Amino acid sequence: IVGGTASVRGEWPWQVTLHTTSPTQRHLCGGSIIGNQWILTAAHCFYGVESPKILRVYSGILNQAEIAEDTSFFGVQEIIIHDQYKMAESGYDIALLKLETTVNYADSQRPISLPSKGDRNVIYTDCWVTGWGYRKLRDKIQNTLQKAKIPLVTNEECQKRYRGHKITHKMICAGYREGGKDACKGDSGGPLSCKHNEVWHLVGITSWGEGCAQRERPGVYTNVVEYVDWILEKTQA
Ligand SMILES: *[C@](=O)([C]([C][C][C][N][C]([N])[N])[N]C(=O)[C]([N]C(=O)[C][C][C]([C])[C])[C]([C])[C])C1=N[C]=[C]S1
Repeated sequence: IVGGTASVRGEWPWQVTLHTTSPTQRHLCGGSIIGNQWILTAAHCFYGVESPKILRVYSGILNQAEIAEDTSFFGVQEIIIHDQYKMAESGYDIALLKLETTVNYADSQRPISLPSKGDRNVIYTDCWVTGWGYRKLRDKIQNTLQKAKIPLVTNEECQKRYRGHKITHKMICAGYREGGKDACKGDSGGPLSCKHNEVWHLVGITSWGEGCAQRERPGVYTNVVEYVDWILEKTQA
């Protein structure tokens, strides 16, 4: 997260850190708890990943330092990538991680509500992006989960900043005209939480962006409301 600040412990209970154990353990991507055995994240976060056996999901984490060899984690039973996903910039950057065990909810770890199809008219004005990603283009994974409030921008506005790409209605962008605040490397798979009517909704999933926090270069996210049917279908045993 560029231009953000340290999060308060338990402030973003749906946020999880996805680690890979190969060659040695490290933070791979962010993710969101949406069900007792389900993590919603980015599909492009599994590039090179031949098996779910090298994955570990940690919930209720604030500082990466809390993670050690003796720290409990959730195993991943299955990685579910959207069948139309090819690459982040082309859309469909969404994936589900079915955990080997169930998450026992508590104040430090609970699921975030998915947006409703009826809410596609809502004008979320209180949106936050979170993660342990870079605080600058050339950086490293942060110890403390960061947060940054960022305004949504119209898809038409976003397309203007990415005349090289196709910003579809299945994507949603957020950023400042002058930049300064944005998600960055390591935040991928992270949630783009927006508080509407006193309730947090998983509006987007951190996907891609040209550089990080550059002026006239909004962060691009998977537009979650467009995948509620997919999520339900893939979550229904
Ligand atoms: C993800 O953590 C990052 C998320 C960066 C989001 N950036 C932003 N909001 N400004 N994703 C990537 O790095 C992504 N590629 C790009 O963003 C480059 C896009 C330009 C247009 C070429 C992936 C597809 C590689 C991570 N994802 C993988 C490792 S960290």
